[PDB]
Amino acid sequence: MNIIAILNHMGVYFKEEPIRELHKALEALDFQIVYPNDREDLLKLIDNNARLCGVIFDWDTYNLDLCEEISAMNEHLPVYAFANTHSTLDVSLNDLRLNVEFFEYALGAAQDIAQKIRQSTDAYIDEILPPLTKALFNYVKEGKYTFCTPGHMGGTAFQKSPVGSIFYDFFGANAMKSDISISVGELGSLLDHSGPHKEAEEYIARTFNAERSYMVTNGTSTANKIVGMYSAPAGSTVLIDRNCHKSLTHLMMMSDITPIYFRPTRNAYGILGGIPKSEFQHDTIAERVAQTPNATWPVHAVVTNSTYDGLLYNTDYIKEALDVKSIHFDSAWVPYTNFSPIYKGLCGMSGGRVEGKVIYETQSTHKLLAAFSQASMIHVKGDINEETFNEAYMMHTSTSPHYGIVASTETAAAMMKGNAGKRLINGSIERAIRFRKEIKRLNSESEGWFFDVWQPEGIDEAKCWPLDSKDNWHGFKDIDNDHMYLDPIKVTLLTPGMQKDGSMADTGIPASIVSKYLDEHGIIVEKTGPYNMLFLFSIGIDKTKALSLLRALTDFKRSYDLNLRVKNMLPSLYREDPEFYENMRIQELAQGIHALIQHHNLPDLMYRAFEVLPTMVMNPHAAFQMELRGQTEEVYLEEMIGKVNANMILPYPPGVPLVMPGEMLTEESRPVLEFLQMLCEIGAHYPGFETDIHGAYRQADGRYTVKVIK
Amino acid sequence: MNIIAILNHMGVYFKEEPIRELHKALEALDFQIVYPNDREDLLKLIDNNARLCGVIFDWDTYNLDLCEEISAMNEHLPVYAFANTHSTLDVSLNDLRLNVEFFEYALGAAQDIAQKIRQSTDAYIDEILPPLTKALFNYVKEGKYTFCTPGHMGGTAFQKSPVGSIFYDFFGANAMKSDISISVGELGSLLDHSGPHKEAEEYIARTFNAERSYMVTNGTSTANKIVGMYSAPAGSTVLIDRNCHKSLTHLMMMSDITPIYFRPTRNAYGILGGIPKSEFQHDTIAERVAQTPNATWPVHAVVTNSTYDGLLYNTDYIKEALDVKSIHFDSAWVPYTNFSPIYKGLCGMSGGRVEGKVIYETQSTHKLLAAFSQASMIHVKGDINEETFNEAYMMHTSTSPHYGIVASTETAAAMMKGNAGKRLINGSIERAIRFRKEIKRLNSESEGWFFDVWQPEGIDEAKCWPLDSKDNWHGFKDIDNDHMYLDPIKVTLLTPGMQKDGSMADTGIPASIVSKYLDEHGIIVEKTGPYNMLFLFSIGIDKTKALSLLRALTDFKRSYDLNLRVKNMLPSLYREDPEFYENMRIQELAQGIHALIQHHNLPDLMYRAFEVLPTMVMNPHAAFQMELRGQTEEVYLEEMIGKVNANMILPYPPGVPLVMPGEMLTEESRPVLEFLQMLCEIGAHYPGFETDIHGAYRQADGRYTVKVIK
Ligand SMILES: Cc1ncc(COP(=O)(O)O)c(/C=N/N[C@@H](CCCCN)C(=O)O)c1O
Ligand SMILES: Cc1ncc(COP(=O)(O)O)c(/C=N/N[C@@H](CCCCN)C(=O)O)c1O
Repeated sequence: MNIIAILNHMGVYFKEEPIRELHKALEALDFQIVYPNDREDLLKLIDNNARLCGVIFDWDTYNLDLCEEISAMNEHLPVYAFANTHSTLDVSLNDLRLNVEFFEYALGAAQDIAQKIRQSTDAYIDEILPPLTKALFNYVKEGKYTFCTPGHMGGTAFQKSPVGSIFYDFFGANAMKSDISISVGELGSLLDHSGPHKEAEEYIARTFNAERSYMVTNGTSTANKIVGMYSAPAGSTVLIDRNCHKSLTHLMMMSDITPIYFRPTRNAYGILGGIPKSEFQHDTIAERVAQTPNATWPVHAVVTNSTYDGLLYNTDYIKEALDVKSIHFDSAWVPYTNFSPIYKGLCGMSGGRVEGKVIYETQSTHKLLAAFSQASMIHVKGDINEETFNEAYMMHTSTSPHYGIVASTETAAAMMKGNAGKRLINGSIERAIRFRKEIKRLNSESEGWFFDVWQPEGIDEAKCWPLDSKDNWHGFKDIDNDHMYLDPIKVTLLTPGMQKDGSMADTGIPASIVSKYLDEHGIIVEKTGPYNMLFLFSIGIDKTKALSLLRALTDFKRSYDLNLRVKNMLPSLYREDPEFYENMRIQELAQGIHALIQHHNLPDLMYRAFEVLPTMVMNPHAAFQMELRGQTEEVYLEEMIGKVNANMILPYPPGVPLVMPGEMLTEESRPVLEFLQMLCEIGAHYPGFETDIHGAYRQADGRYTVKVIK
Repeated sequence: MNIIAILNHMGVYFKEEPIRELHKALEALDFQIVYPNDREDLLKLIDNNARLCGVIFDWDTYNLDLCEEISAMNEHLPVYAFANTHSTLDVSLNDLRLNVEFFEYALGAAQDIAQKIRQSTDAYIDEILPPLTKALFNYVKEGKYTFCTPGHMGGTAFQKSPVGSIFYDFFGANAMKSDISISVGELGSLLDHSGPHKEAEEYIARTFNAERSYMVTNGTSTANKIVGMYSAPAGSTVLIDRNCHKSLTHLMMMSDITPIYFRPTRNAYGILGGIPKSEFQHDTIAERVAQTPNATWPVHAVVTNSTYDGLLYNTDYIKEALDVKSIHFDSAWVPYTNFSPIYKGLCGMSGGRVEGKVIYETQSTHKLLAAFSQASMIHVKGDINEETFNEAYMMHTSTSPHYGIVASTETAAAMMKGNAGKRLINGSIERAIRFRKEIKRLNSESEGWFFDVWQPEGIDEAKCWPLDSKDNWHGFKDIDNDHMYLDPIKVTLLTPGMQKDGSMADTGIPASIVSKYLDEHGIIVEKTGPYNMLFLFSIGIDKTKALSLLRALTDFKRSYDLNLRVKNMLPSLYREDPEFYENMRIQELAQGIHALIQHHNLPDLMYRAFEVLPTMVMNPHAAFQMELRGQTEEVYLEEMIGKVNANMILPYPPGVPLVMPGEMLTEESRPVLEFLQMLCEIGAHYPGFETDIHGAYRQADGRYTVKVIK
C-alpha cells in the first residue's frame, strides 16, 4: 500500500519544482511514485492496481469531478488536490464529502506535505482494515519475545533447522510471527468472545446481515455440527435434506436424533435438484412422522442452499411454510449472497426476523470468498439461549485456534465492504455471464460437437435465472415454478453424450477425460460428473484465467478431433499402467468408457437408485454405536439385501449419500444395489478411471464388501 | 590455445614496465594472461591446463633448467626467456634444443614482441595439428560459398528453420561448416587417397607402427568386413575365433566362406577366456579341416585380441605358430597398444614383418582413444595387392564420408604423440591401477560384503599381468602359461554371489541391480554380466570421475544394507511397473533374482552350453540365402533339436554368439537349448530384468520362437 499516482505536467516552474521536491520526499518515506499521462490513464491504473494508495493532481487543470470518478471506484482512497487559483469559495458540500486533502505550491514545503501524506495513508490503511486483523498486525510489529505456545516462538525454531529454514522461507516471517495463542492477552480470546475478537464478531454480523455471527476454524462441517447439536437434543426428530453433506450424517452418528428426509430431485446428468415445495408442507411432514417409529414433530430442519451445482431456493416460501422452530440453511457454497441484490430472497439471512423461529446460515468463507481453508461462519437470526449456544460452540472448537484463519475470516468480511467490494462481486458475476455467453457463441459456430453450458437459452442480464416447467434446459420433470434459481457464478459445462430427452447418445466424451486433459494443461476443475464439469467463477477468477480456459477447451476439441494418442494427449494417465495405454488413442478410450456407461445404462440406474429411499431400521447413532461395539461383519455387495448398513455408502457419481448407517436395502430398494454393482463393473476396465464408493471396500480379488450389523 | 603464463614479480622498473606493456599488447592480440606465483605453481598450471600455449619468465631469476622441466611435460610448448645479464655465452647445446625464444627488456618494444609471440603460438598450433585436420580448419576459415553437397550448405539451412536453429545452436557453427564433400577439391578425397587424406594415412601409419593404414567411417564392423572380403574369396576356408563379434558373422553371411572355429575358454562368471595354444597348432587345424565338409587349408584367420574383458594374447607365439598366410587381429578394444611398452608383444602390429604372412589389426579408435563414434582404423603389416585391397575398401565405404569423423581419427593419432601423449596414456594406466588397489583396500576394510575386483593378488607396478595356472583369481581351468595377460585399463568389478571354486553362494547381489543404481546416480557402466560390471578407465577418465564412482559404490552398499525401498532406491525401475514394485525392498528383489539364478543353476548351464559346438550343416551364407528365399519357418524353442538355424542366436548373458546360422542343435548339443530355455524362464519374473536373446522372438503368449530352414 505504497503507490502514489501524480497526475500532471504543468509547464510552470512554481508548480513543477514543488512537485519534484515532493516526489523526492515521498520516496524518502518509502512510497513508489507513478505518473499517469492523463485522467483516463489514472482511472485505469486505479481499476487495475489495488496497491495504489494515493493520487496527487492540480486543481487548476482538473475539477473535483475527477475526485467523484475516483471515489466511485474507492470511496476511501486519499486524493490530494493542489490549489492555486481556486479558494474556499470553490468547493461545494458534495465535494467536501470526498476524501480530498488540499495543499499549496511552495518551495521548501515538500517535507511537511509528505508527512501529511504519510499520515493520510496510515489513516486509509486503518480505515479499511478490520479490528482483529489490525490488532494482530500491530502486535506483530511490536516484536515481543514469547515463552508460550506455539513452540516455534514466532518462527525462531524453524530458523534453527535446515528443513525448518526451508519451511520458514516458503511461508515467510509474518505468517510465523502472527501464529500466537491466548497467552497474548491483548488480542483477546476467540472462545471467550473478548477484546478484538468480540469486535470482529460484531463487524462480521453487520457485514453479513446477521443478528449474531461466530467464526469457526474447522470448516462448515464443524459449523454444521455446532448448529445441529444446539438445535437437536437427544431423542428429538430432525428434518434433513437428503442432499446433505456428510457432516450432517456425522452429527447424526454422534447424537441420537431421529431423521426424516426431505427428498430432492435429480436430472439425467445426475445433477441434484431442489426439494419440491410439497415436502415443506405440514401434512406431508406429519404423515412422515406418523410412519416413522420413535418420531415426533421435528424441532430442527436442515436444507442445503445452494446445491453444489448452484441451485438456490426461494427461501421466503420455505421460511413461511416450514412449521419448525429452527431452520438451518447449509450455505457453504454461497457466502456471498448478502453482497448483490440478485440473491435477494434466495438466502437464509435475507429479510428480517421470522416470528417464533430461529434461522441459521452456515457459510464456508474459504469456498467462495477470500479466506484460508477451514475458515467458516455461523450466522444467527432469531432468539437463542446465548450461553447454551456458547457451550455447543466451545465443544467443537480447539483451545488453540489458528489466528491466521480467524483473521482471514474477518478480512473476507472487510473485502466485501464499499465501492471496491461491490466492484469485486459485480465483476465476478459479469465475468461469469460473459464466459457463459461465449460458450454459447462458440457452440453455435462449431461445425461439429462442442461443449455446452447448463443454463437457460437466452441469458441477458445479471440475475439468478428461474427454473420453469416449460423450459427443458434444466432437465427436471414437473418442477414447481418460482422455486429454484441458477447461480450464474457456478458454471456447469456439458460434454457431448446425453440427448435432450434424458437418454444418452451413440457417441459421447466422458467429462473425466476432459478434466484430466485440463489438469495436464494447468487448469484445475472444481468437480466432474459423468458428462458435466463444474467451474467456480469466484472473485479470484480474472480475465486471464477465463481466456486460458477457453483456449484449453478449444485445444482439447482440436486434439480429440485429430484423435491423438493417450501417451501424448494424457501422459500422466499413461504413466499409470504404461502397458495398458500403449498405442491407445484418445477417441478409442473415450468411446470405450462411453459404451460401458451406455451398455450398463448408467443414467437410468443412477436415477432410479436415488428415487427410492432405503428402509430406516435404526437411527444412524444406534448403528454407529453398534459398530463401535464390534458388532458388525464384512459381507459382500451381493448380500446387502436385508442387512442393516453400519456405514454411509456415498458413491461418486453422483457424489451424494446413497445409503445411511442404520438403513436396510429391501426388494423394493434393489436398484440401489444394482447401481452399486454396476459402478463396480464399469470401474474395472480402464486404469485411472477406478470405482469410487465410500463405505465399500475393494478386496484383493477385486470384489467389494460392506460392513453391516451382525 | 590462448593462455600465456607470466612468471615473476620482480623489483626493478626496467623489467616490470616492459612486462606490463607486453601484457597489454598480448591482450590486444586476444591472449589471456595468467600469473603463477612460483615455479611449482607454473608447473602445476601446465600440468592441469592444456590450453596454456606459452610461458614468459626472467632468465636472471630462473635458469634454463626450468625450460627442461617444462619440456619434459610438453616438448613443443613455446617458452619466452627475457635476457638481461646472460648472453650468448651462457647457453649450452642441450639448452638450445629446447623451444626457447629470447627477448630483452625495453620500453616501447611490447608490440613487436607480442607479434613475435603470436607468430610462435601459430607455429606451435601448426606443429601439433595433423595435416588433414589442419587443412579442414583452414578451409573452414576461408568461408567459401557452396552450391554442392551437403545440402545444408555449411549450416545455412539450419539457421533458416526454427527447429533447425535449435540443432545448429546445439552443435555449433564450426561443426556445420566442416561438414563438406569431395566437391571441395583442396581437401582431396578419402576414397582416392589423395591430398591431405594421403598425408593423414601416412601420418597414422607412422604413429601406429603399421606399414599401411586406412581410415574407416563406419566402425570396426566395416573394417572387419573390408579385411575379410579382401582375404577370403568365395569357396575358401577361414579360421574364426568363436568369441567373434557379430560383424564377422555378417561377413560370413554375405560371403560364401567355410568357417572352422577356434574354441576359447570361459570361467564361472561367464567371462570369456583366450583360445588355448593347442588350437593354433597345425595338427589340430588339419584334423578339423579333414572333418568339415568342403573345407580346405585356411587362407585367413581372425582372432579377437583383446577380449571384451581385457585379456590379451602373447601375439608373437600366434604369429609364429599359426600356419595361415593372413592373420587378422580384431583389436577393436585395444587401439592404444603402440603407446605403452607394457603392451609389447601383446598386439598384432608389435614387432616386424612376419615372413610369408600378412598381419592386420582392426582398431576402434572411438572405443578407447579420442575419436567420434564410427571412427575406425585398419593397420596392415605385410605384402598386399594395394589395388584389390582398395576395391574391397571402397566397396564398403560411402562416397560421402563424414569429414568430422575422419579428422577425429587423425586427431586421435596426433593426441598420441610426444611427452603430452605419453603422459596421457601413462596417466590413464596409473589411474586404473590406483583404483584397483583402492577397491582391494576397501574390500579388506569392509565389515561384511564388498565389491571385489577381477585381478591377481598384490598388483604392484604398471604391467599387463599374466594369467598363471597356479593362481585361481582368473577362474580358468588348466590355462597355458605365458599366454594370456590382463589389461589394467579394463576394470571388472565383482558383486557377491559366486564362490571362489565356481559354485553359487547362498546370497548374492546380481550386478544389474548395481548398474541400475549407478545409472540413477549419474554413472554409466560399459556393460554388466550376471555378477560382474566392466568399467573402462580410458584417457577420458580423470580423478573426479573415479572418486565419484567410489562414492557411488559405497553409497550403494550402505543403501542395500539399510534395505531401502525400490520405489526410493531405484525410481526408474519402479516407474517401469509401479504395481509390481510397490512396497518391495531392494534386498528382496536382489535375493529373488539371485535365487532364480541359483535354482536354475545359471552358471553351470551357461558353461556347458558354450563348451559343445552345435553341428554345422551348411555355412552361414547358404542358410542366410535360404532365409532370403523365404524358405524358413518360425518354430518354438523346444523344437530346435534337428532344425538348421536360419539366424544367429546371441544371448545376453554371456553376450557372445551361441548359435550360428546354418548350425543345428543335436542331442549332444541339448544343453544349449536348455540354457536358452532357462533364460526364458529367468526373464519372466521381474519387470525391468527381461530376457535378451538376439535371434529369438517373444510371442504374444510369452513363448519364444526361432527361425529355421524349412
Ligand atoms: C453442502 C456442504 N456443507 C458443508 C461442507 C463442509 O465444509 P468444509 O469443507 O469447510 O468443512 C461441504 C463441503 N464440501 N466440499 C466438498 C469437498 C471440498 C471441495 C473441493 N474443491 C465435499 O465435501 O463434498 C458442503 O459441500
Ligand atoms: C570385438 C569387436 N569387434 C568389432 C566391433 C565392431 O566395432 P564398431 O562398433 O566400431 O563397428 C565390436 C563392437 N563392440 N561393441 C559392443 C557394443 C558397443 C559398445 C557399447 N559401449 C558390441 O557390439 O557388443 C567388438 O566388440
